[PDB]
Amino acid sequence: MGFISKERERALLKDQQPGTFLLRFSESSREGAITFTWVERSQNGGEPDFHAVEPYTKKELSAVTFPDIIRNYKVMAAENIPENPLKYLYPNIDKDHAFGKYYSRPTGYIKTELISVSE
Amino acid sequence: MGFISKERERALLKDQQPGTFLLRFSESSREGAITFTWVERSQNGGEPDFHAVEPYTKKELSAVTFPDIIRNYKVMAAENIPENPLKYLYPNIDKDHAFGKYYSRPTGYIKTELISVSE
Repeated sequence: MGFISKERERALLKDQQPGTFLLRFSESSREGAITFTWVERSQNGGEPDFHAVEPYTKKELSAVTFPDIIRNYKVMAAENIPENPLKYLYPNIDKDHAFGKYYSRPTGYIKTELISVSE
Repeated sequence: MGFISKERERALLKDQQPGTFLLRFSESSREGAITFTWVERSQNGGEPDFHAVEPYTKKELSAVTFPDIIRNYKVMAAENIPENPLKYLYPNIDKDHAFGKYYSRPTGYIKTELISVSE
């Protein structure tokens, strides 16, 4: 969607599964930086404070593609299994369908790949 | 340690805590690419198959610094807390000492990092 105001975004995420997420451009870049936004359940019986991510410039994207960021988003803790709070894109589309086709790929060194993680 | 043969490496890692690691430069790139090597306990009452990682070249290091790879190395699973097999550098030196001093740093956007991860 790229361009949308951080007002009519919230008011378009009072949709669905605590786990829908926009694609936005950031307005506060000078390098032009893409981002996403997603939504939870807060227990108060309503909308979340919602959630967005520090926007991904070329720097990061040089080193790993946008899709692949998403696939493997975490969020973490000290000693808790890590979440993946990304299920459905805009209306209802399973992550691993929209961006399926863009994923890269799927005595002996051990295989690493990069990963963006919060907290 | 840079330069060493993958013979007198193993035979100098029958030192210590299942959790020591050198630094090595890789012999098998042309691009020049550093790597690390570390050791476990296999339960058989001896040395591990040991472990070393796919070599980290410029590309990767462009994006996030080598030290910072170290700090936050993972290894993961489906639904298991993620480990940190790097504790002691060569003879006995706590990770968070050797490479302390190079670490970078320690409605409202949420802070992301990059991180290197296996499995």
